[PDB]
Amino acid sequence: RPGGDTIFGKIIRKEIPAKIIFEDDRCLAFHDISPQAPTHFLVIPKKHISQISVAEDDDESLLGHLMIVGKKCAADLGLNKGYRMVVNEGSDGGQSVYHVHLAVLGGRQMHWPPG
Amino acid sequence: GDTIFGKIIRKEIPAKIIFEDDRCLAFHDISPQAPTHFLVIPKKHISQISVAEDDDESLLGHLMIVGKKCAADLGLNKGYRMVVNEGSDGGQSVYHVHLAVLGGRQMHWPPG
Ligand SMILES: Nc1ncnc2c1ncn2[C@@H]1O[C@H](CO)[C@@H](O)[C@H]1O
Repeated sequence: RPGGDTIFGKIIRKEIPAKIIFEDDRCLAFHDISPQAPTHFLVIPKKHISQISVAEDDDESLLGHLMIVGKKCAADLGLNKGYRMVVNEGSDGGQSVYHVHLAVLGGRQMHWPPG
Repeated sequence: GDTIFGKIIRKEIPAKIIFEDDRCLAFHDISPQAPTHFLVIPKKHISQISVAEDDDESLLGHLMIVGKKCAADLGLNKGYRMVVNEGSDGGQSVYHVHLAVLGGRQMHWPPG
């Protein structure tokens, strides 16, 4: 509206506060309010895409940008020992907000399997 | 490159291939952690996501779109989880960038 009225769309439009790490014209990185690792943040597109399963072919650059921004933010946040990037899709993926997001978790040893 | 994923790309050792194009390969993981568990990897040898170049941005997105399409082809209509591991804390097992896609069961939180 632009960004939609999911909570993530509201965050994009500064209508709900968030702890922002990085912002550009395509995406926003901000900390997760329910962290599952010592560092846990999200990278979201400003364009509303509900879930990765409905992303268009022409969304490739944008999706890749989420990953590049995620890795840059992880470096800026000092995650020199590594981290895990996660995209949850739908019910089995554990998706809770239908605005696609890349989660980045680090600052501890991550285990296998990844859930 | 110089990892087992390079050997798989070069067809030197076998893998159950799901999809291929000029720039990536998708194949079932040898150690599956879900009823469906596959990888999408670039043919370009990027060792880890932390060293990916800005110019690789659309290639990385291509891995995700290919992962989405393969998931649908493999019947993952209830959802799935995509994972990229970086470094030792991330549990990265092979130093060749890979996007893992897992589904066919409920995935749990935290994701490791
Ligand atoms: N207002 C919010 N600010 C930051 N993260 C959020 C917010 N609401 C939900 N999340 C996080 O989004 C993730 C998936 O929707 C979860 O890890 C959850 O904690």
